[PDB]
Amino acid sequence: MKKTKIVCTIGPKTESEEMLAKMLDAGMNVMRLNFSHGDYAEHGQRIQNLRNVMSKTGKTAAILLDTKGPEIRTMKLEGGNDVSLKAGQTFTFTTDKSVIGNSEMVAVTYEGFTTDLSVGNTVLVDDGLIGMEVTAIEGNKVICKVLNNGDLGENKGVNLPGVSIALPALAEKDKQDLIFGCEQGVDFVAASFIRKRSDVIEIREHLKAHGGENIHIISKIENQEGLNNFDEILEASDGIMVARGDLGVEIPVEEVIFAQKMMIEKCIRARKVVITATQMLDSMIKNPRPTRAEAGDVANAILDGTDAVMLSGESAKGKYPLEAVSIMATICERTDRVMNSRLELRITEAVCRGAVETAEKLDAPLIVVATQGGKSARAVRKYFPDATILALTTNEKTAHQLVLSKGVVPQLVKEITSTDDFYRLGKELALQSGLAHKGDVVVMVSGALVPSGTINTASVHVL
Amino acid sequence: MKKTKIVCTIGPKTESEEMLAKMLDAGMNVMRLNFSHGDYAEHGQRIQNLRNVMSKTGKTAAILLDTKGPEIRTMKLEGGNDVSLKAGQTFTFTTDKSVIGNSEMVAVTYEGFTTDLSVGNTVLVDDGLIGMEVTAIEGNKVICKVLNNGDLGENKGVNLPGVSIALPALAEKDKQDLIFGCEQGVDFVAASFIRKRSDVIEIREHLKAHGGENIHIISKIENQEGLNNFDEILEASDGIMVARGDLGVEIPVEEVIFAQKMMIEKCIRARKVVITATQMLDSMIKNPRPTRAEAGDVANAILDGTDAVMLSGESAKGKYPLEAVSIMATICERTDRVMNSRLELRITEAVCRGAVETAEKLDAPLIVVATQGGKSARAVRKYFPDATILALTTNEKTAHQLVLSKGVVPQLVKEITSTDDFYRLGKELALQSGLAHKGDVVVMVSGALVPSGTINTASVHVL
Amino acid sequence: MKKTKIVCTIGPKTESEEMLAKMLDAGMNVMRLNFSHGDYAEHGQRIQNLRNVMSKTGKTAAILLDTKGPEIRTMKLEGGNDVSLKAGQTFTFTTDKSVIGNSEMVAVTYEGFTTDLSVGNTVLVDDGLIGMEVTAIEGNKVICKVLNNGDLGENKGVNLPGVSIALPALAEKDKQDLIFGCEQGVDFVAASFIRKRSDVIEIREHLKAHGGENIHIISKIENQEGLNNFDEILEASDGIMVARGDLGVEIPVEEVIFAQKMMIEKCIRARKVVITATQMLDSMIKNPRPTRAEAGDVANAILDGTDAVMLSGESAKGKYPLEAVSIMATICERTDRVMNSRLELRITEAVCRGAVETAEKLDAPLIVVATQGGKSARAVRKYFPDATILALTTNEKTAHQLVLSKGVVPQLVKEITSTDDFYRLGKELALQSGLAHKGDVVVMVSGALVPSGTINTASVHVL
Amino acid sequence: MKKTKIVCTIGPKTESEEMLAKMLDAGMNVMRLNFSHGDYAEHGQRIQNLRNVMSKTGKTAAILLDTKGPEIRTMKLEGGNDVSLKAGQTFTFTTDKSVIGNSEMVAVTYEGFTTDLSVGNTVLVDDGLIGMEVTAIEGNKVICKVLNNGDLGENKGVNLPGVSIALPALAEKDKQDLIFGCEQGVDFVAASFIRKRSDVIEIREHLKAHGGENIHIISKIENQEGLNNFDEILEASDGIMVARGDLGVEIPVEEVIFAQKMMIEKCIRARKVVITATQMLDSMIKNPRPTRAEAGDVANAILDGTDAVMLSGESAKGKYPLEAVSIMATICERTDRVMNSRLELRITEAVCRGAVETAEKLDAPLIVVATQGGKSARAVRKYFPDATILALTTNEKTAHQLVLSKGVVPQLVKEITSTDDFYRLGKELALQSGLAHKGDVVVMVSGALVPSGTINTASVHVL
Repeated sequence: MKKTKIVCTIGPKTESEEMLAKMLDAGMNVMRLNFSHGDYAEHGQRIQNLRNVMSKTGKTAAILLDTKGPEIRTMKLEGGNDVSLKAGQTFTFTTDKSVIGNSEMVAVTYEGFTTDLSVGNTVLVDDGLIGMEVTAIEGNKVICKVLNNGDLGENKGVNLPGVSIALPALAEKDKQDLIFGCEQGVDFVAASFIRKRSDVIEIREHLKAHGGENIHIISKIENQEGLNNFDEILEASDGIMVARGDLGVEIPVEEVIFAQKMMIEKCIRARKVVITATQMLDSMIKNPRPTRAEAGDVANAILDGTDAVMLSGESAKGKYPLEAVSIMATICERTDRVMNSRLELRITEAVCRGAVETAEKLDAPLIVVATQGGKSARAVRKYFPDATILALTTNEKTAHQLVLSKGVVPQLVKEITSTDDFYRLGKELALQSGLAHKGDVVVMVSGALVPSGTINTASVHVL
Repeated sequence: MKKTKIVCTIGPKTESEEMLAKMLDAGMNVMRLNFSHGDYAEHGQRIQNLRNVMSKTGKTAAILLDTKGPEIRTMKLEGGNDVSLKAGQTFTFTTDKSVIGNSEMVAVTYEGFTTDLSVGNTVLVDDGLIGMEVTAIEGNKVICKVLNNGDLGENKGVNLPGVSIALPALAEKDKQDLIFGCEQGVDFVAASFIRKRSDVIEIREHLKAHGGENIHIISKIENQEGLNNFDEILEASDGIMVARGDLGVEIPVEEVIFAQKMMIEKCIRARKVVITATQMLDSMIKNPRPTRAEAGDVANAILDGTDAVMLSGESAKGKYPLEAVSIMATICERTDRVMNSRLELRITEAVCRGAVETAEKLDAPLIVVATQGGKSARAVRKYFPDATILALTTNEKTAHQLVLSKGVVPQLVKEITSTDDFYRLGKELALQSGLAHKGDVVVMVSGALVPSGTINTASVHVL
Repeated sequence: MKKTKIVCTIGPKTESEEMLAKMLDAGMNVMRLNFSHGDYAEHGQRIQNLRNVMSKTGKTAAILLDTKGPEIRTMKLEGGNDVSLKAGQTFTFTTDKSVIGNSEMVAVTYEGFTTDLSVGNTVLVDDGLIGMEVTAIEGNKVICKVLNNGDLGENKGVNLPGVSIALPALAEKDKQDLIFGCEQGVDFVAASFIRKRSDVIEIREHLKAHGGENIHIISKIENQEGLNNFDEILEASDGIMVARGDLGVEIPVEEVIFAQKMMIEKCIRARKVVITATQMLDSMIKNPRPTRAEAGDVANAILDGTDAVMLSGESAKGKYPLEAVSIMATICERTDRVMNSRLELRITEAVCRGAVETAEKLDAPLIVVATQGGKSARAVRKYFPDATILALTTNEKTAHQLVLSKGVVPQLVKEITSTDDFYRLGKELALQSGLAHKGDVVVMVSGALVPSGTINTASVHVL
Repeated sequence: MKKTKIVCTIGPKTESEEMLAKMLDAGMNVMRLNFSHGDYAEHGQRIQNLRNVMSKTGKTAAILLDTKGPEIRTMKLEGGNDVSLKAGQTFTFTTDKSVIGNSEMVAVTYEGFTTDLSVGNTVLVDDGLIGMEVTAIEGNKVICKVLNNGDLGENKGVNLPGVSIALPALAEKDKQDLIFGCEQGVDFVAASFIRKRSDVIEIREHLKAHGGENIHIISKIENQEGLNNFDEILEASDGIMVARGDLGVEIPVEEVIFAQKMMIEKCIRARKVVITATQMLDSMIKNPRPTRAEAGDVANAILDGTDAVMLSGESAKGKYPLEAVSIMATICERTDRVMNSRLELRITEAVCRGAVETAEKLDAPLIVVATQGGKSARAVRKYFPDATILALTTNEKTAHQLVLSKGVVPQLVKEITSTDDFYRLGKELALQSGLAHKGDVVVMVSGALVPSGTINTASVHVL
């Protein structure tokens, strides 16, 4: 079966226990809650429904909370009517939130709009529909030249390519949503619009103050500043979400593919999970089959080395959610099938790399790893083993979180008290899992006489 | 500058000499004539305009004739009105060309429709818009069950996934178009819907009977039968066009990416040019910028190893042809920039592989190759050299055809009569080309005391 | 310190406890008792003296009993006077032991002399001093033509190059000497003139009949038949002694070097100990320093990969025994210093090869191995690790025997009852041994949940 | 056939044309004239006889003149009688040449004996037979303590281990012998006791002053100072002779093997010929077969990579000269047979390394090299090609000198005027040589459009 993991955004058409059970059957591994919409009762019910399905079926899934994040948006227009902007005309943005807009001026929600912009910068409105060039800044106004014809509606997103925007790391709504995440015991938080290390630290401190210190932070990289600061963002985060659609509006289009490839590569080296998201199978919101191009896009992200792929509207509100998951899983299995190990100085990396190499040389279908916080399992996954990884842990949070790592099957166990006990138990559970059978070789990895989080032992057993 | 070559379909908005000159400036290397449309005067004028621009500017380009090919199409409907087909209804195709269609039956243009199909086969209509399952075949009728709702218009294409269709290799119109190609001295013919070796042989014999034995045949692989017979098709052809859009309708969608990757890989090994085509930058027919996904699709085809990428409607009839070529070239240069050589038993391969390796070890910016029919230049290109390839030939047809090979700069010369003369002339032309300068190392490859088409000499010179 | 081990033949000048202690100080690892001479009281006293020194100093050494073996020798001559044989003359050997020899005929000790020889065979007398060609065999006579001038003395050795000699595997005296060796608890038996597998088996069955089932048999390869049957001899033996001087008389002289190299390499591959012996430092029987040629010969044997080197007359009866051992150790250390690991499918070899590689990648000075019969320690030594091997065993005989393996330090312990206990103890003993210090990395190898003799675990610890 | 070349010292028993022809038949490649003995008429006659044999048989050989060199020797003793010196006694050397020696004092031939020695230095007499330690130096006396018992004869050699001796590079007799060598057109001069760069330069300037600028200088490395200065000596020389016997007296005995190995490896890297000499087959001066130890020593020198091996007394004055040469050739062929190429930034090394690799990948039995001074042929030999090297040259001296390089067959030709002419001629000569046959692949190496001594072309041809 596939190794790549599937994140599904859950919404009205997929929130019932019946639908969720069918989603898991088709290959869903992680439920994404998009807090751009819905209230707390709605999201809490979805969590309840999934956990009901999990306990009834004994299947394991993880829950990811995806924040709305801070934004720059235009505001209202006279009579609520769209206005037609003409290439070459003058157009003005104002930070005065009380102003109602027309064909010459509109208000924006961000007070720092005048401060952060410079003459010559580009202002993009409505997912890049309309481009403008700043010609002057005076008082609370940014005067611009419209670069292309377009119709401006109300409440449209604004992008400032290449600008360092002094928006807070968290909207006030985001802060309450994170408390809800701690209350609900979510496994991951995907933090929107991460631009710098200090953004991640604030989210870390906020989660810690509400008992969520074990919740993993997935930073969403969406603009050039986040790209420039990627190394420090990754270091402070537990993982990364590559938001291709936002990057497509924020950086030169020919760069987006290499931003994805390099971010995936760096996450792999850092033993941190990476999700490829947005613009995956969007056409399946309306159609029962994806496009050739969409299928290729998904497969190339897997070949790039992503841990997981994500469905958005096509699983949350679209008309063919089950078809989308199913064809996603089919693409995953077809692509995982043809990938090879990557066997390219620390004790943990020496032992994990050697264990994968030993497994391949002995045709081992399974690597068994003892792990407390999941690091051990991710250190083996780094080398793209042909073998499946059976991760044994006493930590429920770790067991849920490892559901997102490529090719990892987590298993919650009663604590193992010695290295020999780990070999005895792992052999039994290897057989019980159906992932290996009598006579198969399995490689077992653990830490002996060391603090948690260090791997220093590799062991080969016949079942 | 980029190494990947760009094929541009030329049409009304790009056929003037002024536009063509701007197309070349932006990165166009090969003009495609799509004989699905236009008459002979129209295509002949485009050839004349390009050759005018070539002689005036001294720039080199190639001309590719892309055949319409044989087809299966539905026919007319009552009153010319679309009809609404309902999932589950019975629907019948008839080979009786005299029948006017309605919501229950329509005629098809192919007499063998009844012969080639079987109960259980899938019939796709209008680029897969409507799917049907054959339930019975009687006389001149194929009775089907409609699988999904759809509106059937007139004269729509029909696809039969996984069926071996006994259509001729060439439509009658194709045969006359090939004579026109010989009359005009085109450099390539892209042959539509190639399914088996004998299809290529017929085209070869037809071209030979009209003085076109030196025209290279690019076989378009569009369905499962062509995939199954790919090895023999490639062997008989001079190159391959990967028609992704057609494959998307003809084979399981998760397979299309690997059909592309494997066909490119095999062409590379066979020293035969490969073009990746269709569904590249289609959105630019209407928009001045492509989508993030389109840009990624193009770049991944380059990383796969394609020689060339192709523009269709976006350069022929679209509103932003120059923008499309320019961003295509930008993607090409950005992607070529980060690719590495591939240095993985015949004398020619031993010498060409060694020459590339020597060039890389000595930081040679240029490999100079003496070639008669172009094979030598393509044998060096096989290893993806960092260095540019300067191909010297007395053969005008070869000089034009090498314009399509990745990273090859062709140069027509007066015949060289000895190996030492080749070193003297190549050094001078190396400097004149501006591709290398005084003090640079260049590696020079040629055949000494051997029949044309064998490479057995490698030589290193300082300019 | 050196890794190559030194076998010293002990005699009158080196048998006292005082001399033995200084021999160990200078680098002696194994005492060889040459049972060609000395009676049981003398050899028993030497064994007692070594064990006294071992108990007093806490040093570990092994005891090797070297059998005389079967021989063919000429007999006596008239008046005990030498005779001069002439090239081309007729000379006859007779199996009649009652015959007194002269310049025309002499007796030999072996009844099968007539049976095993053929017309055309070469008969060599006195370490090849005199060659003869069989011209006829009649009754108890072998008639020969003398091939070269020489002086024949009494009681000279006879060699039959390329002939299969049907001598018994054991002389009658050898059988009693082996029983004495079992009584005394020797660690190795070196069996002279091993020609075939059955010779090794016969010695094994004799030892088993007198409680010597754990004594390792080192087969001495001395002639062409042993070379021809080497693979089966090695398989049946525990180790090999390369007797270069004897081979130099039995096979073409240009082949001896490659016979030594081939045999050493095969022993390494089989994880079986090999000794290089004879014509090592013979000149030091009379001189206090060896020859340039001798020193080079020894060093090249070490570079070939021998486990051990052996002193014969120069440590047993010569005038400079301590100088011989000391310069030998100097050669060993000087040559071992510049040798590298050899890292090249069984579980044991996969784990042991990986453990050596891990040790080298982490600059581990020490590999700790748990072993019962020594196989595990010898499996690590196979890869010529930079690190010293500390072999922990509960088996006293194994501890002695491992003294002969290159780069192994054995240590007798109280049995370890678990894998974690093995790591705790090995770390302590690593520090106690002085072979590693606080902060050093050590790699520990053992078998977990497997029968003795299987290695399936590798573990990395910081001291 | 062997690739390693054989230098034979010619003397009374091997000087006739008849013997020389049989010496060449048996494997001799180079004649060494040891000018320690013989007068000019004798050496001139030997040169004449070899050239007669060469012209009659068409075989190619080289002539090497080996200088006596400077020495320190003791002088005469009272009554010409040996004296016995006692360990611990006082013994004095005096530079007063008029003094007649006895058991307490003897004269030496070198005035600088007092200057170059220091209190604590070791004085060795008679190939290290007797060691003495300087205790004081006063006037023309070196007072020593005898370190070991020994018998002092007259006119014995003196060695000063680790001392820089200020002897002139050339004895007065050496200067005349070198002029004679220039007059006679010898191909090599072997310069004895080279200690430093300036010694090589002095010999060079003498040869240049008498028309010997093309004679190659082989520096004999014989003591520690030469070892210390080896890199600069090699740089200044054309080749090296490793004098193992002399080094065995001057440096620690365990170091001699690695001094030989290091020096051979460095010569290979520098593309300069190396000879292994002294203590090769000395026992064959009296015996018709060598010792096991001698044969092994020679073979290990070949495996180390020496170009040539040298016979001294055993071919010049011994009783079995032809047997010595023959068994030497047998050892050479037996050892060369099992050696492999060594394929490891200049243009010459890139092209030559690639040519060897191409030859091996294509099973080419022959590499043809165009060379003026021999550098090109020696640059190919550096990689130990399986193929034989056919070196085409117009230079008679180069043709002779290349006889000493491993695996090179030189061939004198009429000048080639182009690269294509070189391929035509080399193919013909490849076939004429019997080293390759119809259908074989040959690789041809030369310089095109470059000054002599640059190699920049590699070419592959089928015969």
